[PDB]
Amino acid sequence: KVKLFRASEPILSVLMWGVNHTINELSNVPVPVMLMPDDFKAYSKIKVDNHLFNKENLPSRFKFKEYCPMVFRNLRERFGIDDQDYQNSVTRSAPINRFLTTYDRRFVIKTVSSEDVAEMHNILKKYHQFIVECHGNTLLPQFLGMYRLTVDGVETYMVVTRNVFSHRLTVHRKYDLKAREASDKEKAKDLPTFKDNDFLNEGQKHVSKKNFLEKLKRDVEFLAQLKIMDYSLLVGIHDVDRAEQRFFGPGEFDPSVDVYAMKSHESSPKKEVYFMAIADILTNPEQYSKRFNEFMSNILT
Amino acid sequence: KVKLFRASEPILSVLMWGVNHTINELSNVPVPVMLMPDDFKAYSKIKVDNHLFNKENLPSRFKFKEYCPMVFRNLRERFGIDDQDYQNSVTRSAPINTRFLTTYDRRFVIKTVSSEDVAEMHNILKKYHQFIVECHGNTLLPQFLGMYRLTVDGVETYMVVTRNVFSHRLTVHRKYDLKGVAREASDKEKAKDLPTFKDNDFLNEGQKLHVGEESKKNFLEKLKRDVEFLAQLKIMDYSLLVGIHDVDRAEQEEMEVEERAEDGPGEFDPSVDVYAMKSHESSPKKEVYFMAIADILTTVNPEQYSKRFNEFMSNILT
Ligand SMILES: Nc1ncnc2c1ncn2[C@@H]1O[C@H](COP(=O)(O)O)[C@@H](O)[C@H]1O
Ligand SMILES: Nc1ncnc2c1ncn2[C@@H]1O[C@H](COP(=O)(O)O)[C@@H](O)[C@H]1O
Ligand SMILES: Nc1ncnc2c1ncn2[C@@H]1O[C@H](COP(=O)(O)O)[C@@H](O)[C@H]1O
Ligand SMILES: Nc1ncnc2c1ncn2[C@@H]1O[C@H](COP(=O)(O)O)[C@@H](O)[C@H]1O
Repeated sequence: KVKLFRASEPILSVLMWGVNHTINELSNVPVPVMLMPDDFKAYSKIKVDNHLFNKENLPSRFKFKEYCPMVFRNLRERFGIDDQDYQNSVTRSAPINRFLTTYDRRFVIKTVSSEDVAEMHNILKKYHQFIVECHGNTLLPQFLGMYRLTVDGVETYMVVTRNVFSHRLTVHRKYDLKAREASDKEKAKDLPTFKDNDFLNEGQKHVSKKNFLEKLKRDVEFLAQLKIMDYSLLVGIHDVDRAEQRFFGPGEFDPSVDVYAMKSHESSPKKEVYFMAIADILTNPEQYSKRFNEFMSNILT
Repeated sequence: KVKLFRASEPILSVLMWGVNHTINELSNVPVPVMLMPDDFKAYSKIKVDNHLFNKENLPSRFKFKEYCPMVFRNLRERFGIDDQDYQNSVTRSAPINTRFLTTYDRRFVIKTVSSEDVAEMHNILKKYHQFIVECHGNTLLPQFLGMYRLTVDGVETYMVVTRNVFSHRLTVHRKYDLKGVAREASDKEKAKDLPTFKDNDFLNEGQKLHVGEESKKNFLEKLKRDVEFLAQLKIMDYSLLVGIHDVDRAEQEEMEVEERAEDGPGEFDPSVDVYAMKSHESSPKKEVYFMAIADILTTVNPEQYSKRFNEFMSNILT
């Protein structure tokens, strides 16, 4: 129960130290009756300078900045994520291999750019109000936190989302969906990221579609009102039988944790679990929406 | 469980914030087999800028420095203080009293000190530690628990935290400060409810502390080690702080206190009230005393001061 912050790179240690520090600080901050406009222009900044102290895993000097901590904490709640669990997932052991997941595979940690953080600030109020209005049920990425790490004078920005894939069920094939297809090198990768054409070709498909579609619609409409585009539908495929070849039954999962998961219908060829959510809304659009919205509807049932 | 760090002076809020913050970080830092020489030049430093966030009680901007945290954690241990207890006394509720504070539960004293004071702590720290080791924590000396530097509105403030020389429960009805010439309470001092009396008062009122022979010896043996140690460090002009608790007077005071509301006695855990001594079963009055050396930090010398200081107290007791 002693949290060393041991990690491969020091920046990951700082991240671990950071999430720990801020989540603890928040536990002393009252949950407010509503977010306020300043909450969206707020930050926490902490600077550490430790001389001859506690430098076994942490750098002696580093900065850690959390953007809009009241907003992201509310988002956490609206996504049904407990702060202490969020903290544990980041903090209990180093994140694993810019794109990481927490060791328990529940949360993804993505390095991003100055402008991305700008774009997020740009959409945050609306994104929030929408998560409110849609009562949390949505295929959009779920933003759990956003941070700036300063290590060795270098700034690094990170965004934490909920993993689209199960944290336990092994994924057997990945499709990026918006003309485009998979490259040789990639087609020669342990887990290849296929694209639209490799899908219609593979005749790949089997369900929920009614509620997935009415959900996905509202989303893309939202992304249009924000004049965003060029984003994909990440689709995951877990082949139950394959995985099979004191128990953890095949195709078994906690829908409250693997939030994007749907089991295959009865009349489905091979028993599968699907993972689907919208990814990368951060960086004709009004048409991208209607186009995207239908290319997807043709991959269900 | 929510701690708001509510306190009159933002400085106090920050003190609470800092003791809290540092104690938790220490909890994630393994306990070493021994202290290393660097631990005595070590420090932590944290600077906070909280923009439009979390400002009910804390300033948006402040700095907290803890000197030699490894050494002070270990000192706490040697003194039988648990870090959670310590943390809780500082943070559960604001310190009471700026220059001279007690934690809300009266376990710990927090005093503002000068930069010189802080420098003198470093000078003497390696030796003071060693001494605390070889006397097993058994000492009339001030028991140092933490040293800190707070920055609020660009203004730096140094603080040293000690264990209270007095009981955290038992009332003091009379205190003294003793050195060993021409010392006594001013006419202004006496005007206070709890006047701080001095050497010629203690003598001119013919006071004696009746602790009995077994205690008197155990006490003078401590004093002897402590004051010599203080000699070798060339340290001078420290006082013996003397508090007196009148058991019967207190029991009546308690009674009166309940009667107001409506409309054991002389007992102390020697592991908490560490300087306290029961009066001999043959004293004229039922009393508890508290005696400790105070002001180690800041015409003869140290060797003489130790000898003199020593022989005075020796007489104070029976
Ligand atoms: N395992 C994952 N869980 C959640 N999101 C992911 C995952 N892998 C990739 N993404 C998102 O998908 C985008 C990249 O997908 P791709 O480059 O098509 O593999 C990035 O914005 C990621 O945030
Ligand atoms: N490691 C140290 N050793 C000796 N003196 C120190 C040390 N650190 C600080 N001091 C003294 O403490 C006072 C205030 O220190 P600070 O404000 O931390 O720089 C100054 O008189 C310093 O010289
Ligand atoms: N209860 C106490 N515990 C520890 N030190 C004290 C206590 N009361 C006073 N002092 C210190 O003893 C010296 C004389 O304090 P005073 O009672 O104001 O004369 C000063 O160094 C005070 O900071
Ligand atoms: N048992 C007692 N011992 C000593 N003084 C008392 C006692 N009871 C009352 N007194 C004092 O007599 C006065 C009247 O007390 P009270 O009975 O509370 O009005 C007060 O000064 C009390 O302090």
